[PDB]
Amino acid sequence: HVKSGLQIKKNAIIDDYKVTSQVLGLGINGKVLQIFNKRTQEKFALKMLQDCPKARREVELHWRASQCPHIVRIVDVYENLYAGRKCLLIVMECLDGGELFSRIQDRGDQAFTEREASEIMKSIGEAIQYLHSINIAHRDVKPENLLYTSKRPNAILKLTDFGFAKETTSYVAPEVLGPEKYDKSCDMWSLGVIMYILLCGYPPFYSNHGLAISPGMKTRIRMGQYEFPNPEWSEVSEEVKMLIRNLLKTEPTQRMTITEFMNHPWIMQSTKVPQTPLHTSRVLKED
Amino acid sequence: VKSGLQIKKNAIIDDYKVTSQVLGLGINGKVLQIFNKRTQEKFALKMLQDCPKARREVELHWRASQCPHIVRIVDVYENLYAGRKCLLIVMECLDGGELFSRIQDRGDQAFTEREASEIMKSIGEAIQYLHSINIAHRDVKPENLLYTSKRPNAILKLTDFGFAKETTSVAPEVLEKYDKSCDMWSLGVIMYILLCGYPPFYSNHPGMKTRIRMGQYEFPNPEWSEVSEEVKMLIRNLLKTEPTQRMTITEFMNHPWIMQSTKVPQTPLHTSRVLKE
Amino acid sequence: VKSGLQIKKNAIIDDYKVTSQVLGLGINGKVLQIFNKRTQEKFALKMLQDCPKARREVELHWRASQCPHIVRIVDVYENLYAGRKCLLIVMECLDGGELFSRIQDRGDQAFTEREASEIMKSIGEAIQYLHSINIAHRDVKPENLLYTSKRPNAILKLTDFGFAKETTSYVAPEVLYDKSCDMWSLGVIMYILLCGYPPFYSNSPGMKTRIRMGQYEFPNPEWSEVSEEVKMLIRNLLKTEPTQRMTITEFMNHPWIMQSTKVPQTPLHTSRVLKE
Amino acid sequence: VKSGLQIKKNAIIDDYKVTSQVLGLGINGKVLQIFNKRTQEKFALKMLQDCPKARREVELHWRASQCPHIVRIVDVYENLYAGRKCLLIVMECLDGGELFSRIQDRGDQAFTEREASEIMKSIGEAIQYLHSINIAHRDVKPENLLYTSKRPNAILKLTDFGFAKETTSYVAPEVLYDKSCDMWSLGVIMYILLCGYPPFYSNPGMKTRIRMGQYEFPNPEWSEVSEEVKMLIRNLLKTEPTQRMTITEFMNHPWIMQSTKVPQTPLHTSRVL
Ligand SMILES: CCOc1ccc(Nc2c(C)c(N[C@H]3CCCNC3)nc3ccnn23)cc1
Ligand SMILES: CCOc1ccc(Nc2c(C)c(N[C@H]3CCCNC3)nc3ccnn23)cc1
Ligand SMILES: CCOc1ccc(Nc2c(C)c(N[C@H]3CCCNC3)nc3ccnn23)cc1
Ligand SMILES: CCOc1ccc(Nc2c(C)c(N[C@H]3CCCNC3)nc3ccnn23)cc1
Ligand SMILES: CCOc1ccc(Nc2c(C)c(N[C@H]3CCCNC3)nc3ccnn23)cc1
Ligand SMILES: CCOc1ccc(Nc2c(C)c(N[C@H]3CCCNC3)nc3ccnn23)cc1
Ligand SMILES: CCOc1ccc(Nc2c(C)c(N[C@H]3CCCNC3)nc3ccnn23)cc1
Ligand SMILES: CCOc1ccc(Nc2c(C)c(N[C@H]3CCCNC3)nc3ccnn23)cc1
Repeated sequence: HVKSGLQIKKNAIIDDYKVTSQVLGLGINGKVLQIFNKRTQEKFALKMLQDCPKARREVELHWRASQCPHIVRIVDVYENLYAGRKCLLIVMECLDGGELFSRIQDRGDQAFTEREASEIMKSIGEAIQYLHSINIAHRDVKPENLLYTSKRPNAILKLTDFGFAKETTSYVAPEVLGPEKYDKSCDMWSLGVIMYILLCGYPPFYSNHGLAISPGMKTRIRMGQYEFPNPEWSEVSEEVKMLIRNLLKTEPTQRMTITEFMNHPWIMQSTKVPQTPLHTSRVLKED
Repeated sequence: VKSGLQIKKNAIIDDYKVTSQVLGLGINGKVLQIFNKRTQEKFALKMLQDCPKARREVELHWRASQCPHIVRIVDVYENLYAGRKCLLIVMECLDGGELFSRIQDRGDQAFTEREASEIMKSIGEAIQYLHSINIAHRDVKPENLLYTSKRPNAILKLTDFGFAKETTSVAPEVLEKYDKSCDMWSLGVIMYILLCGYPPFYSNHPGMKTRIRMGQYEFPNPEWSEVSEEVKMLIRNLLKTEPTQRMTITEFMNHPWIMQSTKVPQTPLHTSRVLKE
Repeated sequence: VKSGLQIKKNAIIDDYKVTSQVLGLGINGKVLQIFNKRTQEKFALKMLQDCPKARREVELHWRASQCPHIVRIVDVYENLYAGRKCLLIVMECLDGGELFSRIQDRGDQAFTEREASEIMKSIGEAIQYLHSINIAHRDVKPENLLYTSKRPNAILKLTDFGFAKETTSYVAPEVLYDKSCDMWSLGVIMYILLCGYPPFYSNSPGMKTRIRMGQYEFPNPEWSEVSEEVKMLIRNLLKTEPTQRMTITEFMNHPWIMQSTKVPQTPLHTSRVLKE
Repeated sequence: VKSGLQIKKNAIIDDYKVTSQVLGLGINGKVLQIFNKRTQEKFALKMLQDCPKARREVELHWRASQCPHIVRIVDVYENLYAGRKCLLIVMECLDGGELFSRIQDRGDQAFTEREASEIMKSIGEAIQYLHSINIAHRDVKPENLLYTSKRPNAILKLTDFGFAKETTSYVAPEVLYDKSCDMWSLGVIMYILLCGYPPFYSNPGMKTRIRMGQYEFPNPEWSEVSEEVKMLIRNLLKTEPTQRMTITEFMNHPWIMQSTKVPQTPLHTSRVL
């Protein structure tokens, strides 16, 4: 019930971890680097920010969310001096099994099934449900930020990267309590996009000639123009399509909420959803 | 066309046997029974210190008064009391007690699903009038729904306009924001309670505040088991988290469960047991 | 890729036989007929005193003209008139009358729900083009829906961009209301189409009430044989909460607008009523 | 030189037996007793939602804590609770009850004037420390004066710093209203001590009688109570804030400074109370 708060360490991180001058330099350059504990040889990941207001917010919000085990665990935070400047060094449990879609795509010809889609969506949404229950919107939930702990077949999938996260707030109706300004609802848009990609292998909005954002692509996003083409959507439920339809709603306030998402039959009873085979792994493997 | 509000300036005791000590509780913010001098018939008195809010309250409540589902104001006095200018509102006396406490005093016949609907239809009548003239009540809770008398044929009325606001300042949007919609939230909560006997959100011992914010609530068994998905869906539309997703009072009033109370089954509810106990 | 608006600055009478009387008329917001001099072919003229709002309209109308369900601008002129700079707009001449004028020059042949559907899809096509290039018309009423001619294959076009606005400054749309009232308008027009009078109407502070409140029914006789699928669709377009309203994409993908040849040919009181 | 405040970050439950039945209660204002895990010794717990207001309280209170007439802060935790961030303040447990709570239980006529003086000296010493480090408590009311133990000479202590403000950022002092609030309150309290009811009350015009500063020293109650005291009270209760004496002037007031020399006449306080 009561959760310990963030103690940012001030000692040098190289005390506790074999950090090189090499990786450390890729770190400020945004790279996320694998480093090793020196007591144990256990491996971890290091993300490096320059101590600034935004960086502080990231660490604080991520620290809160770390309680939930579908979110990547922060082991320690350092505030050290590097290149004269002061910066935050975040050490996480190392997620080593790769990005969500990489796993799926490199696995043939073991089909991905709709049921694996549902299980995967059930656990992302659990993470989002936790974040919204404490008034954080992640606001950057994309495939690049969902990684598997290990290649182990039972690896668990975790949400990463909180540099866009925001506190959603500083007979009584809910709005009466806090601002309604809607960052929580784009986490919901994002679930929609991931769910969509999981069932077919490609996103609902895309570029043809590819692959940067198209002006065509932006219009289609803004219009809300997408379809459920054959061959890849033909065995998928109408119930699943309707669910994607509610999440990809253009009007944010028309969008389903995480509580409604989690109570949806398809999410709530993954283990009952058919193991209908999908084109996801082929489409994905085909790049 | 209805009459404007005329605040009477002469001392209220010119006209009502008002104790000086009723006046003393009156100031604390108590509604008090008082009597006419000619008629010797009983009325209700609440007292406000004259200020912009009180002026707003009398003003909005007065306009609302045309609706008979709203407690009637007999007249309004502006008197000096304890040195200050302050507002004295005389109302019809609502002698029936509050919505629930009535419902829990019971045992003869069964409080049925149909009684719930008829009740929700009349609170809805009140709300629909308010909103149609661009006032939002904003404090529609049970303690503000009183029965006229103790007769079975008592008529339920809405009270306390201390939080009311004008929502006003072709597509309907070209001709307000979020005030009207919490009246509908409230209708949701009240309707929920009318059907089972407890509220949809509650403290079991910040959880409750979270559950409201997330919109986590059940339709638990046993007591919700006889209620249809139609009624469930209507409550779901009202308890919507995002205000703009909520039903408007016009849609509510045109919902078949409300519009056709007649046609709704007199199936027994657990409301009265739960409430008593 | 299509060309930009090149506003001509030469005297318009160099090109069209425009009389001083029509210029005077056209100054008063009347739309007038003129003729090319090379060709003697027929056109429509409307005159705005040049000002930033007049400039907005021309700029937006030009953009939308790309789409053939929008009246075509053929030339824009900036000339002096009464010593004031002003804009003269030459459009394709729409000669088939207003949408509802044609329907009520019918009886007593049927006007069916299916034809209703098709007309609606037609207007919808205009609105879809606008929105997708971020323009809201904001004046979609019946008298801005004129037909090209009275030939059987005349097309219905949207006119009058005097209230038009740019709606504009794994990523949500709200990142990359005007449009939503266009859609309230589709509902009004659709509602009228299916029965022959408006959903809200004069009876005026009382009518502003009925609008704000959403107060309208689907009375009989006239709505009795009309399909529930339609009534639901109107119910969404006419929603009081704008964000609750359906979008133009969602409108064009609706089975009633999409698959017309499975909306029944059920006859409507529309022409009979429009007449009376 | 005393140590600064070292807000701990580990679960408060690593150290104390904070049954989750207390959190949700303590989180809305209740002060709950808890126990140190290793010593089982009991303590009190106050929980604030972590904000600048809250952080101000802990800091000012930590500073006041060196004065043994302020309740002592044992330590302060910062923890996530229900995903919100909040400060957990662990104090020495004051288990003797509210100052007046005890005086009630006195036997009619037992509580003396000499006692009242000794108490006011005692409350007085707290105010004096606060003001001398530029803190004004601003909520010195009876329910914030609690007794340590129940022992006969258990020491009385000022609690609750939720309203405390720093009264600041040949020379004249002014060249360097909040403290004067504290001195009014010593006045009301001193008054209650001597008769058993306040100078302002109802049987409201009570907001006029304060503004007008109209109160009496009614008999039978006030009849044998000295005049130098009545006069002390009349300064403190001055309507005009600048007219009130300071805490230094109060600590040097003979009735305060030399309680020894003040006679033990009985008051109707207990009975009345
Ligand atoms: C030799 C490869 O070195 C590795 C090995 C494993 C990781 N793990 C990982 C990586 C690659 C990482 N990459 C983030 C980069 C930014 C987008 N989201 C993914 N973030 C996290 C957070 C916790 N671990 N983790 C990173 C680098
Ligand atoms: C039937 C539609 O087929 C298409 C046609 C084109 C694309 N384009 C494309 C594809 C195939 C795509 N695939 C990503 C899916 C998620 C993993 N990374 C690859 N991502 C993007 C981003 C912008 N476009 N784009 C995708 C699917
Ligand atoms: C013994 C007579 O005491 C009475 C008798 C009847 C009433 N009636 C009543 C009462 C008790 C009353 N109470 C409000 C108090 C504040 C909460 N909402 C209800 N408001 C109104 C408005 C019109 N009447 N009425 C009040 C007191
Ligand atoms: C049996 C369902 O579980 C619960 C759980 C908690 C409660 N709580 C409770 C109950 C029973 C309750 N009941 C009142 C509802 C309004 C009319 N008078 C009774 N009001 C409130 C407000 C906050 N909680 N709370 C009641 C039932
Ligand atoms: C005798 C010729 O008179 C005509 C003949 C045809 C037209 N055509 C027409 C007319 C009558 C016209 N009238 C607008 C007037 C303002 C309301 N919206 C319709 N607007 C347009 C735009 C393109 N053509 N067109 C106008 C006048
Ligand atoms: C069954 C209700 O019948 C009525 C009664 C009155 C009206 N009023 C009216 C009617 C009948 C009406 N009829 C047509 C005028 C020509 C364009 N389409 C609508 N237009 C307007 C515009 C403003 N009001 N109004 C409409 C329908
Ligand atoms: C639940 C156990 O019962 C106790 C036993 C002792 C306490 N002690 C106490 C209590 C009751 C307490 N109560 C505050 C409540 C708010 C008014 N000021 C006094 N404040 C303090 C500060 C230091 N201790 N202490 C509180 C509760
Ligand atoms: C000789 C006058 O005797 C009275 C008569 C009435 C009062 N009223 C009253 C009394 C007796 C009073 N007594 C409390 C004093 C503080 C300790 N708890 C008891 N407190 C308050 C607060 C507001 N009024 N009020 C006090 C004294």
